Formats: sequence, C-alpha cells, structure tokens
Amino acid sequence: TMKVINDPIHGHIELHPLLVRIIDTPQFQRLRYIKQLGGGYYVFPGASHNRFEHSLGVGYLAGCLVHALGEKQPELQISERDVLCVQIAGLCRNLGHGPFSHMFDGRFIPLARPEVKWTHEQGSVMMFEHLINSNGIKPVMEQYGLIPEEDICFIKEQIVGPLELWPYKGRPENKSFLYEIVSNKRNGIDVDKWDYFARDCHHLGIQNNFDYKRFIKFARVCEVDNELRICARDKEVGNLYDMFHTRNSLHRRAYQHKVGNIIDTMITDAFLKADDYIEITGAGGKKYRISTAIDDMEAYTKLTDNIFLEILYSTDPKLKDAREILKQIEYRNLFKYVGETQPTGQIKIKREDYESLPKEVASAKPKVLLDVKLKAEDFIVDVINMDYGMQEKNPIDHVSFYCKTAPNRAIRITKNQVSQLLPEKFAEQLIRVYCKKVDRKSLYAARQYFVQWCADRNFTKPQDGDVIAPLIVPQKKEWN
Amino acid sequence: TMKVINDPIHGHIELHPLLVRIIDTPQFQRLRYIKQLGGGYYVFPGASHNRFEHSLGVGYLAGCLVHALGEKQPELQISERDVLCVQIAGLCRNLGHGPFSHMFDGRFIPLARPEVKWTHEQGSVMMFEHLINSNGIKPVMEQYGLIPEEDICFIKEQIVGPLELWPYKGRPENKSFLYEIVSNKRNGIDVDKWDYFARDCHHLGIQNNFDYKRFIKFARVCEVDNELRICARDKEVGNLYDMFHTRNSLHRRAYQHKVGNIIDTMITDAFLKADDYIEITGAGGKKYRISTAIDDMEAYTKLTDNIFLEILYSTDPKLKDAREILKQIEYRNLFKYVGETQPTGQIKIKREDYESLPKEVASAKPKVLLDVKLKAEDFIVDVINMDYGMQEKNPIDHVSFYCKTAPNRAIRITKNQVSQLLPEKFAEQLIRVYCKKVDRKSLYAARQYFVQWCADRNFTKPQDGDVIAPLIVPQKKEWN
Amino acid sequence: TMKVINDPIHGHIELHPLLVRIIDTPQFQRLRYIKQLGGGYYVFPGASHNRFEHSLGVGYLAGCLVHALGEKQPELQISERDVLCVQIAGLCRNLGHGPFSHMFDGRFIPLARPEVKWTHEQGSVMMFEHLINSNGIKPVMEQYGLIPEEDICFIKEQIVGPLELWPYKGRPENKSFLYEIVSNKRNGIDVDKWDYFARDCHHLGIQNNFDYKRFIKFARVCEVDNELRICARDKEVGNLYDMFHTRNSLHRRAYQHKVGNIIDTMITDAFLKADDYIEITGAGGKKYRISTAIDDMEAYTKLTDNIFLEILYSTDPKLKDAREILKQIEYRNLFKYVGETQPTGQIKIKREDYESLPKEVASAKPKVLLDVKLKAEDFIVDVINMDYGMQEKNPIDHVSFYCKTAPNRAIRITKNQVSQLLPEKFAEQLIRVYCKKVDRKSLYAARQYFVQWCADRNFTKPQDGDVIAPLIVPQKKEWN
Amino acid sequence: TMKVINDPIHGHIELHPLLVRIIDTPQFQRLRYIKQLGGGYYVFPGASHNRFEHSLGVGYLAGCLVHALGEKQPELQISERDVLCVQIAGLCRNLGHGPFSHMFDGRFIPLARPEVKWTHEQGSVMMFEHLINSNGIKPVMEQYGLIPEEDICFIKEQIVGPLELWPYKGRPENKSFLYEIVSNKRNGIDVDKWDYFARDCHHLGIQNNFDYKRFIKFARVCEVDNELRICARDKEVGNLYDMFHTRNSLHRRAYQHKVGNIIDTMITDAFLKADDYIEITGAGGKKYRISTAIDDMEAYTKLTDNIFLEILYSTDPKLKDAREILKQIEYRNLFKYVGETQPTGQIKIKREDYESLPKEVASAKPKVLLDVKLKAEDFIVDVINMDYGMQEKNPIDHVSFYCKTAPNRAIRITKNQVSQLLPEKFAEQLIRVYCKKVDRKSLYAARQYFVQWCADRNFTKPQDGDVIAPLIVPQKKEWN
Ligand SMILES: Nc1nc2c(ncn2[C@H]2C[C@H](O)[C@@H](COP(=O)(O)OP(=O)(O)OP(=O)(O)O)O2)c(=O)[nH]1
Ligand SMILES: Nc1nc2c(ncn2[C@H]2C[C@H](O)[C@@H](COP(=O)(O)OP(=O)(O)OP(=O)(O)O)O2)c(=O)[nH]1
Ligand SMILES: Nc1nc2c(ncn2[C@H]2C[C@H](O)[C@@H](COP(=O)(O)OP(=O)(O)OP(=O)(O)O)O2)c(=O)[nH]1
Ligand SMILES: Nc1nc2c(ncn2[C@H]2C[C@H](O)[C@@H](COP(=O)(O)OP(=O)(O)OP(=O)(O)O)O2)c(=O)[nH]1
Ligand SMILES: [Mg+2]
Ligand SMILES: [Mg+2]
Ligand SMILES: [Mg+2]
Ligand SMILES: [Mg+2]
Repeated sequence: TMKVINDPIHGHIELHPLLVRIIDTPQFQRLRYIKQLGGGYYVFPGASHNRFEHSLGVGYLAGCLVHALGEKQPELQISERDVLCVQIAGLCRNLGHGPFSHMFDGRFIPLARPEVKWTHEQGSVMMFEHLINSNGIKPVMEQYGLIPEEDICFIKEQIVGPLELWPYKGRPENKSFLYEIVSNKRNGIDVDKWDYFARDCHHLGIQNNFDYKRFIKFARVCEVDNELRICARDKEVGNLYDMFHTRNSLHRRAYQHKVGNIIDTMITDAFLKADDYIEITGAGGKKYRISTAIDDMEAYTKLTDNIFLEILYSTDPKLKDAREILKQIEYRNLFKYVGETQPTGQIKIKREDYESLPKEVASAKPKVLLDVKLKAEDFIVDVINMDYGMQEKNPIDHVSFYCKTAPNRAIRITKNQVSQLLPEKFAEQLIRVYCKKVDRKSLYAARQYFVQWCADRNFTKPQDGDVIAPLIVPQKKEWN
Repeated sequence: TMKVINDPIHGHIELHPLLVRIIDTPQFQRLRYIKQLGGGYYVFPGASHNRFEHSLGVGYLAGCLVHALGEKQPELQISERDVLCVQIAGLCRNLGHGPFSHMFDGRFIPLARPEVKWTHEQGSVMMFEHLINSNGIKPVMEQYGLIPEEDICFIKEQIVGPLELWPYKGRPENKSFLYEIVSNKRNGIDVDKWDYFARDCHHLGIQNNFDYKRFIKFARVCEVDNELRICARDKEVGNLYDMFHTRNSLHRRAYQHKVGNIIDTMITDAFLKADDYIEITGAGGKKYRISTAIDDMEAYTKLTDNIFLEILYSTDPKLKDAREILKQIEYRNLFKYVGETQPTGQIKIKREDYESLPKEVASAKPKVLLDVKLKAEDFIVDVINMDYGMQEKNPIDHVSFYCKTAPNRAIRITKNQVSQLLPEKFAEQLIRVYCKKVDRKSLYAARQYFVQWCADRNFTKPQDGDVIAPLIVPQKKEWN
Repeated sequence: TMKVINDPIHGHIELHPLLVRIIDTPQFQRLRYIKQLGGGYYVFPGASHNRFEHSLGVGYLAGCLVHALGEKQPELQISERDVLCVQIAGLCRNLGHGPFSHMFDGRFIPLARPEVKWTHEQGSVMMFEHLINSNGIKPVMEQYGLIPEEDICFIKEQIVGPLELWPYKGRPENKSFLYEIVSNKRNGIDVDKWDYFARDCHHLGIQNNFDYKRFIKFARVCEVDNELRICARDKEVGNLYDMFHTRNSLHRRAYQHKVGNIIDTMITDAFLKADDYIEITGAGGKKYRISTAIDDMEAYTKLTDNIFLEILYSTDPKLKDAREILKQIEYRNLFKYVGETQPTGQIKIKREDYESLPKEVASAKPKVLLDVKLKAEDFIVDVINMDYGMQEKNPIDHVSFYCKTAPNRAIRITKNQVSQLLPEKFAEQLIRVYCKKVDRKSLYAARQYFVQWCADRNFTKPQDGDVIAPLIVPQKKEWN
Repeated sequence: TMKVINDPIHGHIELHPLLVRIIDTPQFQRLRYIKQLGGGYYVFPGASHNRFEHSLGVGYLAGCLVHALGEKQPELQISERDVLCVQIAGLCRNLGHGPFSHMFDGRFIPLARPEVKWTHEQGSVMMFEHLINSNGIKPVMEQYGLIPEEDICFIKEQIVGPLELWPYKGRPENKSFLYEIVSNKRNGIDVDKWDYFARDCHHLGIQNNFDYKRFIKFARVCEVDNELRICARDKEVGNLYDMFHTRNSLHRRAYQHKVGNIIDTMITDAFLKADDYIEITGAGGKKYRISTAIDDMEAYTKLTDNIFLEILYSTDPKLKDAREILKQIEYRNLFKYVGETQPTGQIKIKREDYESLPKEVASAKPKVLLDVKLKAEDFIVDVINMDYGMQEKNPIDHVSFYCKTAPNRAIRITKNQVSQLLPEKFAEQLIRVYCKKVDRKSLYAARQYFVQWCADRNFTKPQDGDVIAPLIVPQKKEWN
C-alpha cells in the first residue's frame, strides 16, 4: 500500500495493492517460469527474461499513459477505477502464454490439435477468470471501488477484443481511447510493444529505434468519427514508422532467428513425441495431455517451461524419443539450416500448402551428381510472414494525428505525405529450409535440392547460392 | 609509450605517442572549440560535444578495424606503419571543419564565396599539412618508422581521395582495403560514420540500430576484381541497411531539425553581415575575412565557434546588424517555420533554382482574404536532399559479401535478395518554408501563401494543411 | 573456427572451438537452469539470469586479461595452450553450483549434511572431470595442443586451489600469475567478481563502482618475493577499494536482501522436508537424495532449480508439507522480518552458537504486556558475515603495485597512504530476526522479544526500535 | 503551454511557459558558454557539457520531488505557485557561475580579489535579479499566479540561504521542506547533486553510486522539532551514505584530478596576467576587469569561457605573457606533477597557510646529490579538502528518517546503527605538489625536495616515494 518494484527497464515501479494481490497468485507467478523469447535464449544467452517481468512492465506503462492523458485532459473524466482496470489488463494480457511462449501457440498446438483454434490471448482471458475466482479477488476489487461485473468485462475486452456500432460492453464510446492502450486492435500501437522493445534489446544486447516515453508526452485524445481516440502529434509520424521498423529489425534478428526457430521446432517435436505419455492433473483430479491442458486452467497453471526439463530427466522408455531430441539440443546437434528464399511477384504461400512444401523440395531434380538422395521427411520448411502487424495493410493509415495549431482537431496522414521512399506493400514472406540429416554429404545434397527448387519455383536467388550451388545457379537466366 | 584517454562512447582508448604528438597541437586542439552539431545544440542541450572528441573516436575505430583485419588475416601483411597511417587519417579527417561544422561549408561559404568551390575535407588536407610543417612532425614520423613522403600522401589520399588503373600513390592495390576504412568513397561505410552514430545518439538522447562492433567482427578482406576489399558477411546485409536507416533517422530528427536549421540560417546571416568588418590575422600578419580565412591555414587555426561570441559581445556599430540577429537567437525570437512539402513525380529542384523559390511563394495568390501582404524577402526556403549517401544510388549494390561456406570468395547481393519492402529509389527532397516576420497576422498569411504554392506546384499536401489552410486545401482535387 | 556469442554485458564474445565443445554438453548446459541470484529473483524481477551466461562472461574476461598480459609483456612467454586453460577454468568455475546457487551450499547442504564439508568449487572440479570423461574431450584437447594430464590439473587447480615450496603441479612458479586470474586465493580480486558485478547491476537495476576494463589496461606482471604476480598501477588503488565497496553495496542491497534471504530459507525448508522422499537416479541406476546427489555427478547433472517446480506440482502426500511452503511463497505468505541488529565491542558470534540463538530470543522477558507468547521454534535468526573477502584482513595489503617511473618494480601501499577515512576493520556481522507466525498480534510480540534481546545482549539498537518497541528502548541507558 | 526539451540524463522534460520565459534570456543562455567541469574537459574529452544543461536538469528534478510530495501528501497543501518557485530556484542556482565554473570562484577570485568574499551563489542571486528586471519577468510571474515580492525572496533564499526562530521570509515554517530541495543547507542532500552525479558520469564514462529516483519514491515529509522536513525511509540510510561515497569518488577521480587541477591553475595564471589589460563593458558603457566584472551584472553576462580564446587569439603585446601560458596548454607543456601527500595526526592546514607552503618545500634540504637547486617560485602547492560537505561533520546525523511501521513519526539514526565500518571523521586533506620547471633534471630535484619535505613535516609517505626518492625514504623510520 503501495509496493515498489525495481525494474531494470523502467526503474522503480509503484503498484497499487489491488494489483499486488493479483500478482501474488499461482496464476500470475506462473509467468516467472516461461521464457519471453523461448528458444531464443539458446541463441542469445542474455535473453533469460520471463513473461512475468514483461507483464509488470506492460502494466506499468499502461498506467503511465492513462495517467498522462488524465493530467493533460481532465475533461476526459478518467477515474482511478479506470486506471486500475487498464493496468490490470496490462498485467494480465500475457497470462495465457504457454511453455516457451509463441512456440506453444505458434507451433505446438497447431500440430498437436489442428481441429482446435487457440491463442494465448484466449488463454489469458480464461486464466484471468480462473485467477480471480480461485483467489477471491472480486471482494478486493469492490473494496477499492471497482465494480466486478462491468470491470472484469472491461479487462477481458482489452485483452481479447469484443467478446461476441460500438461493440464493447465494458465501457461506453466516450471511453474508447482506453481500449487503445493495452492491445490496440485498430493499429497495433500499444504499451505491450513498447516494453518488449526496450526489454528485449536490453537483454539481447541489441538497440531500439522507438522512443515510447516521447510518444506518451505528445499523445492526446481527440474526437474521431464520434469516438474519442488517442491521437499522435503530426510531427511524430516518422517516429511511428520507426517503431515498426524497430519491430521488424528485432523480428528478423532475434524472434525469427534461423537457429532459434530450429530449436523451437525441435522442442515442439519433443513435445509431440511426449504428448500422450505426459499427464497433468486438472480440476477434480482429471488428467490432461500437454495439448489438452489448455482446456482446464487448473492444469494449465502447472504447465510451463519446466516440462522441457521433466522430459529431459525422464527415465521412462515411452519418453525416450522425446528425451533424445532434447539431448541433441544440449549437445548442439541441431537440424541444419540450408537456405532462405523469397516468393516472387504477387505470389504468397497459403497455410494449407505448408504440409506439401517439404515434398516439393525433394521432388526437385538438380542437374548435378549426387552421392545421396534425400526424402521429403528429411526436409523442414518454415514459412515466416513479416509485416507491419496489419498483414498487407499500412498501420499508419489507421492512426489519427493532431497539429500544434489545432490540438482538438484530428487529421489523417497518408503515406505520400510522409515519404515517397516508404513501401507500397507492408508484408513479405521468408522461406527457410532445414535438413534433418546433418552429415556433410547430406548437407551438400540439400543445398542442391534447395537452390534447384528456388529456380523451379521462380523464388528469389539465395544470397549464398553462388557458393553453395555453383552448378545450379547458372541455369537460371534471371539470376544471371 | 601509450597514452590512455577515457571516452564515454568507447571507454579507454590507447594512443600511440606519435598520435599524441599530432593531437597536442594548435591545429588539432582547435577542434575542441567547434560544435559537432552546430546549431543543434540550441535545440538539443545534450549535443554539447565538439569535433575533437569525435576525431579521437574516429582514430580509435580506424585502429580497431585495421588491427582486427591484421589479427584475422596475417597474410594481408598489414604493418604498424600501416596502422598508424590509417589512425592519423582518422584523427585528421575532421581537421578542416569550420565554425558550427556543416553550417560553415554547407551554408556560409556558398553564400559568401559562390565563385569558390570548397569543402571541409579540402580544409582537412590543408590543415594537416600546416600541422605537420608548423610542429616538426616529420622527424617524429621517421623516428617511429614512417616514411613521410609515401605516408603523408597516403594520409591525404584517405581524407580527400586521389589527389588528381589504380589512382593512388600512397599504397599499392594489394593494400586497397586500407582506403576503405576512414572515408569510403565507394559506398560511404566507414568508421567516421560509426563513431558519430554512437556519439550523437549518446549526447542527443536518441537511439540507433547499427552495431559497428559486430561489423568489425565479421569483416574480412577478399579479392574483388583484382582488388583486395573489405567484405561484409552475407548475414550482416540487413544490418548494413539498418545503418543507413539509422543515418536517415538522425538526419531527419536532428541534423536537419527544422528549428536547428533555422538557427544555423540565422547564424549564417549574422556571419554574412559581419564578414567585411571582422579581421583575422594570418601568416605574415596578413588580414582575412571570415570568408577568406580558408585561404590561409594560420588564419583558419584561429577561426572557430568563438566568432559567434565575438560578434555577440562586440560594441562596434559596424557589427550592430550582425549582433542583433544573434541577440534574437538568445531571446528565442526566431524566424518562424511555416511548413514542409515534397516534390512529386519526376520533379527535382536544382541548386540554381534555390534563389528563385522565395519569390515563387510570394507570387502565389491564395484566394483567401488577407489582412497583410508578404514579400519574397520575407520568406526563407530551405531545400534538403535526403539519400543513402550515394544520391539516387543504392550503397549496398556497392558492397561485397562473403559466405560462411567459402570465406575467401566475394559475392554480390541485390536488393531483391534482401527484401521486397526496400525502396526503389534511395533519395528524396524536402522543402521547408520559414517566414521572417513573426507576428500572428503575418504567420497566418504565410501559411496561405505556402499551401497555395504547394497546390500550384503540384507538391505533396502539407500534413497540417487542413488545419493551417482550410480554405486553400479544398481547391486541389488531388488532395482528396 | 571461432563461434561468436552476443552478451549484453560484454557484447560479442569469441569462443575457441575447444571451448565450444566443452560448452555444448549436458554438464555445462545444466548451468542454464540455475538462477545466479537464487531467491533474489523473487525480490528483483530483473535478476532472471542464470549461471550459464555468467560463466561465459567469466571465461571471456579471463581470456581478456591473459591476452592483455601477453601483448603487454611477451617476455612472460604466455601460450595459446595457457590461454585456453585459463579460459576453461573461467567457464567451469561455476560448474559445481547447485539449485538456487549459494542457497544450496550456503544453507541447504550445511543443514542437511552437517558431517560433510562441501562447496560448489569442490563440485565444479568433480563436475569438470565428469564432463571431460563422459563427452570425450581429452582427444579434442590434444588436437588443439593441450596436454591433458598437465592441463586438467592446471584447470582444477585454478578452480579449487592446490589439490593437496611451490604447491601447484599444473604450472611452474614462472607462471604463477595465471593462478591469480580466475580465482584469486591471495586477494579475491579476479575475473569472476568483475563479470558478476557488471552482470548483476545490469539485471538488478543497481549501479557499479568498479571499472574492470580499466584495471586490465593498467595490469602488469612483476616479480614479488621470487614470484611473478599481477600488479596494479599505483593510481588504481582507489579503484580497488571501490571494487570492494561495490561488492559490499551489492551484498547488503541484493545478495543479503532481507526478504530474499527469507525466501531462500523457505526454499531450503521445503528441500529438507522433501529430501527423504525425492529420488534422483545416478550412475548405475543408483538412487540419491537431494542432499546426496553431490556424491554422484551423474545424479548431480539432473539436479537444478527444476526441483522447486517438481515439488510444487507434486501430488504425493509425503511431499505435502514441502509443497505447502512453496505454495506460501507463491501467495507471498512469507515468514516475517522483525529486525536487524549488530554485535558490539569485542563480540563475534560463533557458528556453534547459531542453533542456540532462536531459544535466546524466546527466553528474553520484555517489560510489556503480551497477549501471546512466542516459542523458540517460532523464531528464525540469520547471521551474516560481511567483509572484504579476507575476513578481518584488508585485501589491499595483499595487493602489489607498480609506478609509472619504474614499471617492473613492485611496491606495497598501506591503508594510511590511501586514506585516513578507510575502516579500521573490514568485517562486521549482521543479525536478522524473523518470525514464523505472521499474525499482527504475533508480530508485535516478536518485536518486543527482539528489542529486549538486543538490550540484554548489548547489541546495537535497531534503527526502527523507538517505533517498534517504544516501551523497551527507554530501559537501556546506552541507547538513550 | 508546456515546452518539451530532450535531455540525455532525464529524457523528455516538460517546462512551464513561465520557466521557458526565464530560460530564454541572455542571463540564462550565458550558461551555455560555461563548462561544467572547467579544465576537466582537457583531461576528459567527454566532459564537454555546460552549466546550462545541468541547470535544466536541476530544475526538472526539483519539480519531480516537489510534485511527488504533493501527490503523496496532499495535506501539505503544496501549490503550483510553490512548484514553480522551487523549479525557478533549481534553474537559477547556477546562474552565478563564472568562466570554467569552480576555477573562477575557487581559484581566480580569491587570488585576484582577496579582500572580497564571493561565491557563485552570491552571483546567482545578483544575476537572477538582473535577469528578472532586464527582461520584465515580474508581470509574467503575476500572470501565472506568483506574487513577485514574496516569491522572489523565496527563490533567492533557496539559492543562497537566509538573506540577513525561523529565519526565512519567503515561506512559513509549515513550508520548511521546500527549502531542502534545491540547496540543502543543513545536510547537503539536494537535487543539484543528483543531476550532476548522473550527468557527469554519463559524460565522463564513469558510473553512479546513488539512485536519486529511488530516493524520491521513499521521501516523506514529517514534523521534526516544530518544522516540516523531508524525511528519508530508514532502509535508505545505506544509500545515503553511498551518495556521499559516490561524490567522493567523483571528486578524487575527476573534479580534483591532478592534471585537471593543474590546467585550472594555468588558466587562472593566465587570467591574472591578463586581468589589467582586458576590458569588459558594463551597464552605461562602464569598463570592468575580469576580476571586477562580478560587480556589474551586465558586464558579467558577457563573461564566459570565451575569454580563454579571446586571450589566446590576442595580438596585443600586453597580453603576451597570458597568451603564452594558454599556448603551453595547447602544446601540452604543463607544469609537472611531483607528488601527493597527507597530513598526519591532528594536523590540519589553514587557508592562510597556503602562501607559505611553496617556500617551505624549497627550504627542505634533502642532502642527496643534486645537479640543480630549486626555488620557492618554482613550486606550486595545492591543498584540497575532501569531506562529506559538512567539513568534519557527518551529514547523516543531520538527516531525518521514518519507519514503515509509523510513517508520520520522524527518527534519528546514529552512525553505529548503520555500520561499525564507517569512519569516525568525515574530512581529510590532500596535498599536491607541482614543479613549474619541466626539465628532467629539475623534476628529479623536485621529487627529492618533496619527499624530504614530507619526511620533515611528518606527512604520509608518498605512494611512489620508494621509486622517486629511494635515498630519502630510508631516513624516516616511521615509513620503514
Ligand atoms: N536499485 C535498488 N533496488 C533495490 C534496493 N533495495 C531493494 N531494491 C529493489 C528490490 C525490489 O524489487 C524493490 C523494492 O525493494 P525494497 O527492499 O525497497 O522492499 P522491501 O519490501 O524489502 O522493504 P519494506 O517492505 O518497505 O520494508 O527495490 C537498492 O538499494 N537499490
Ligand atoms: N547484437 C546482435 N546480436 C545478434 C544479431 N544476430 C545474431 N546475434 C547474436 C545471437 C548469437 O549470440 C550471436 C551470433 O549469432 P549469428 O546469427 O551471428 O550466428 P549463427 O551461428 O546463427 O550464424 P553463422 O553460423 O555465423 O551462419 O550474435 C544481431 O543482428 N545483433
Ligand atoms: N543465491 C545467492 N547468491 C549469492 C549469495 N551471495 C552471493 N551470491 C552471488 C553473487 C554473485 O552473483 C555470485 C558469486 O558466486 P561465485 O561462486 O561465482 O563467487 P564467490 O562465491 O567467490 O562470491 P564473491 O567472489 O564473494 O562475490 O554469487 C547468496 O546468499 N545467495
Ligand atoms: N529523442 C528524440 N528527441 C527529439 C526528436 N525530435 C526532437 N527531439 C528533441 C529536441 C528537443 O530537445 C525536444 C523537442 O523538439 P521538437 O522538434 O519535438 O519540438 P519543436 O518545438 O521543434 O516542435 P513544435 O514547435 O512542438 O512543433 O526533443 C526525436 O525524434 N527523438
Ligand atoms: Mg599521463
Ligand atoms: Mg554458427
Ligand atoms: Mg516548439
Ligand atoms: Mg551541492
């Protein structure tokens, strides 16, 4: 009442007792045991940080922004009840994360449970509900002036969007700007991003191109289309674009690091192999698989990065195959990266097609002499979609600006007004190919398959293609 | 033996005694009295740093890179003599800078001496010669194993390019890579840039996305077209593009800051007004103007940021007009910024046309009722060319890469291979308009003139145009 | 060739392949799963870093120092074989650490196994041997020019001192300075400290008073008493004292943080409760307790922070008591801190007396009316010894200096020469008292017991004593 | 409304328009032309920062603390008028500084004008009055709710203490805590210190021992002796001591750097030589010396670091001696540092003492064979007093603390309660000796004079004494 926590990114963070009550629960504390960057820690030893510290940061920044708007614009009638709700959403948006974070909902669940559609945000809402009910938080909310029925809705809406005009039941259109702060559905500019840019750079040893503190200073609320929305100062438009650039740097350099991804792939492989044999106790003593733990929050509370070690230390013969894979990670005996390429023209690769791609690479017949012949099962093909968070769309088209001369009047800024250099399209795809067989002979073969395949599909020439496949590259005139 | 200097960017820098001898001279120490960012200090109070500290940083980094290549590749046969020559060029490349740095050669000299063609690099070569001769350095160079005739040529060549087939007399083609380090004519990737990105961000409070230390680690020398050149690792290509992005961020945010530029303009105005009256004593007691001090290095040694204060504290009635302008800077009564716009389509603006542009803006007739009428003299129009340092050209097309699989074999990477998102053209122009009359009524008028002019010229719509000129904007269809 | 690892403290670290081979093993990778600061992470959310990253840092710095001495002093005849051996010791010095680091050897093992005398360094030597033998490293050592018999001895000796005139068989007296780098028995000034000062501050959000990079620049090897030792430049003496100040600041603020220590205590409690029931498989399928895992390295490889979760998620009724304690940690239902005090005059507290101390506090009869009566079992008393690493001794008396005027002649600098302000003794004791019963009534009682006990024992007055025990404090004249 | 300034230490600083009006004046802007660390810049190239940026930082922090207290304790009845007054005092505390900062009032004025007693704080008060009157600020103060008569008094009192039972007319005793923030007379803990610790380390490349942000969080106002005073939390006592430690590190390492001080001395020498010949115009066209410029604020406004260059570029024969000294600085031909020593026992050196000391060193007869004989005029002796800002006194004895258990009740914490290690006395004296004759023969002689003198006076043995005076050191038994 009220507690101070020291954060290496933000310094000294003040937390309201209600917030601290939420934090001090198994459901929140679970976050301590999940790595923010998953397998990236294996590539970047600095990235040891967990979801928990990030969540504090997100909660803190959400507080900063909402308070700043209140001081600048008292007419907005922001209340402490409003501030706490926004901060709670900030703290709890990452609650739903599974072991190794994005690996879990990004790779494992889709392969393990194709029938189901699941996301960590869906998990965060379920976990939040479980957190409140199991630990008697509603009385505490009431004690500090929150109205649980309205406010819990409001918190969940911030995390996951409308639960099903104005589509939100948590707050009226008058308070629309509040929905922008923690997870920005409209344009993706939100405090969650700011904390992780700063936190990940700090731990990775990389550097950030976006200043979040500056953005808060120049933020204003203006009426847009009978909605009150956060508006950025016109000057700051370049800085917004920088934010997205920074995001893409990080994703290319770290989140989508080629080796880091392969490790995530291998961990997923082990999980699939262990999935039937692992048993996690849920509410009522019911037993769940790693894949089905998402169905019961009590089970899910106990599901964390720890599973990795549980599998690794297991003596059970049923788990032997899963155990071997993790062991290969420890020895650094990884699947081998062959190459990266890009689709040409307007072509994009559909999700359905992903399964067929390894077969496609094996099918290519390079015009070369090969000692050994690879198989579709031997290859791994990873497709990565890089974008400004709106897929093809430009997020800044969806941002609102104001000018120094008339702060109250919102305006729109087109891409042409900022720069002619900026891209026509804001999304592109990367294709990475790996070979499961690591022998020198197998690797040489894989390169030939890969470069031929790139040529066959009219994909962009690999950068090292001249060196890895000198015989294959001359055949394609376009490559020269 | 070695002196150690502590640098906030680089930590502890070791300097060879020969280097220290060069540093401890009037000509080098002059750099202490010239602000790195000129008028930017008035916008950014952190940017108090001077050319001197930057030069040390450049010298140090040059040493780092050349040493690294020597340790990695002893076959290159790099010698200490080579190392010292590269470092001396690094230290002395900024020697030529005038008061307020780029303002002096960027703005003042062109207006004061249109007939002459001058650059600070020209000045650095002249100043270096003067430094060596006045302080008896050549014996010291010999004492440490340098051959002055060959080496002084080599140093000057690094600073300013060939002094007029291999075009350099300082070193043979086998040593070509050395010419890449301090000033890179071919692609602009050099240590001078790296130090200032780091140093300027540190002092400004901004942050950058280029890691120079990483670049050194991955640098290699490979044969390219019967030349030995520094080559980047293929992976690092994204980081190279990031370096240029970072450079553009800095330029937009700081080097070309709208208010900082206006102050530079005002300072230049004062210099022009004072130019006839100020006298600087040169060799033999000859007297020079601020504008002609570049002709005599002895005069130029004494020409620094100090001139600004000399004018400001002057009691001479002849200097009164110049003095007033500087006084207005102190009071913060500055010329007022009206707007920024961009040319469209094919159109580009030639240097010769610059004089014409203020008259053009006055000539526009808005079609809105105006209390007051402005004149060409009233306006200032500043044209800024933003590029990747190669004008229209893409610098990465002029970079050489190597691959992990064959470190010795250099390769070329096209833009398509890196990204589809990257720009088709790498240069653009910004037009900024300022009004000399600062009253509210004049400022309103200037905006109308400006927006109408943009419409007339088919320039891009100003971002705040709707707010500043609501009546003018509807007329242009293209702006809707 | 060399692998590069990016470290947020050190930037880009180059690792020799022999080093990488050692790193990529279960035994080394185990370090990924042990928190550097143990329970401190629960107090400091930034301190998520593990032993693994710290070990890389130690290895890197060891390399730096040895290389620097080689470059500065070729006459020392340092070899690559020497460099690799020093680096291997640096990397493997932390190999022996148990779950939660110092908690394990600091608290758990002494309570669980009073008969045995054990330290993590002893463990590191055993683990290193196990690592080499299990993974066939000796051939690899031979391949890179190491002599395993001589060099393995050398490595172990650096870690743990002489394995039992010159007492070391790993290297002769001419190479004595090498033994100073990784673990300094004489002074405690070593690279292991430097990395953790920088790494812990970075993660904790604290700041560091010692510059290790500067120290390396000014380090020299000189003959001292017929031994070659690393010597500091005379100027740097103040910085050395600062290093120790920094160490103390960290220890009081973070390593010995009152809440962090209590968490470590609780975790230890849980371990003791679980010890009989947990079974860890060792070599030959033998089964070990948490306490006995140190006897078998195969068992020990699998013993990590993971145990904490294993206990927490356990359904076994035998583990219920242990499980509850960890659950209380999650809810933040911790033992409560009562006060800190210091012994006065001659007095110091012997290790044997520690068992007695809780009873002593319960025995005190404060002159205040108490509704509830506490028992010896209710109290926890923690005795912490704070010193400059030499107990009562001043470490700088055991440092050798050289002067700019004669860099080869070692000299000695007394405390009086540096400062009159420096402490007469370099060691002191802190006593912290906690209450296991957390109710408000119990806590009030515990404070009265504690302050009375301080008065009885003639200990220093608690800082908050006037407020927590207003009735007790007037009785002691010395306090009033 | 608010202007935003970007500060590398503090990030984005909001400034009230009233504050901006004050800032945008010749009197404030003058601070841009005075180096914070004076001659230190010549030793540390990073330390290019000026008083101006520091002042903004002080103003900003003052605002932070006063706002924080208001939010935490509304009962205090702090008003915007109060906040602005405190900020104005923060901004203007450094207004009085002369060229090269402490050199000017520390060295030059005492030598030039021994009759007068002057400090920069006196200057700041005079300058502030001049700033307000010349630029018509009072109406602006009135416009924003200040009462000039009361508030100007309040501002001056904060800067310089009582202008002549409650001694202040600017605010009543209930508002006593406000006087603590900008300049703390009673204990020296104030925002001015916090900004410079952070700013100087950042520029220097050194690092901080004190967290100011944390201190603000834990600051509270409590009644002490019928006064309301800022009180620190009991826990933070160690950190307070650390703040003073940090201050001493900086002073020994940088502010009192031996070479930096000598440069300051040389600059002072030049000033004294130039003093009669330089003329600075004052109000009404009156002419002043450098030494008498402090008498007229109009003259003083134009007196800055620029003077150094004015002397250096002067052609006047009268200035030739002054000019030569500055030229010697450029060439790095400095007076040579001989040694440092300390007085022993109770002995202390009085200010009157200083003039005699060079003669005393010349008088010593080492009786070692000497080629040359030095004279009193040849030596320079610099006496430096290092303390916790209270001379002999412990500042923490003059701090007030509160406890978590009773936040409203202030308490006192004695040195014995924090640590037994802390010193009994908090002040010590350093004596540095320099020789004006730089030749090798002269330098050897000076060392002998110096070490003999240390022996004669029973001063502490110099650290390098054994090496510099091997014959002299054996004579003193106490040293051996
Ligand atoms: N930077 C810094 N952080 C600290 C220091 N001491 C503690 N911390 C960190 C640890 C926590 O994340 C945060 C708050 O810790 P505290 O020690 O102030 O809280 P604690 O609950 O132990 O004390 P309290 O309950 O108020 O008596 O600050 C310090 O001296 N410096
Ligand atoms: N600071 C920084 N670190 C990076 C970047 N990319 C990777 N790293 C880190 C991750 C690793 O700790 C270390 C080396 O990563 P690399 O991708 O350069 O090595 P990798 O083995 O993946 O590639 P290679 O075997 O050289 O093809 O540097 C980057 O752009 N910036
Ligand atoms: N978990 C935990 N860690 C501690 C404690 N005391 C110190 N540490 C941490 C601080 C450093 O990050 C690390 C240093 O341990 P090492 O075995 O590497 O060095 P050593 O034990 O010699 O510590 P020292 O040299 O005295 O700092 O241990 C403690 O009570 N608990
Ligand atoms: N970190 C950072 N600082 C900036 C940037 N642009 C400007 N600054 C600094 C320079 C100043 O100290 C401060 C404010 O400069 P601005 O350009 O934001 O204000 P200005 O008065 O020029 O614009 P205004 O009159 O409000 O339209 O922030 C930026 O993009 N990043
Ligand atoms: Mg020196
Ligand atoms: Mg690799
Ligand atoms: Mg402005
Ligand atoms: Mg002070």
